[PDB]
Amino acid sequence: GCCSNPVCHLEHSNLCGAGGAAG
Repeated sequence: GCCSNPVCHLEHSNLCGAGGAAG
């Protein structure tokens, strides 16, 4: 989803982490 995107992943760093919502 959004987490798979570097920009979103950076912002949602604590939200997605390194496993949660792998897309």
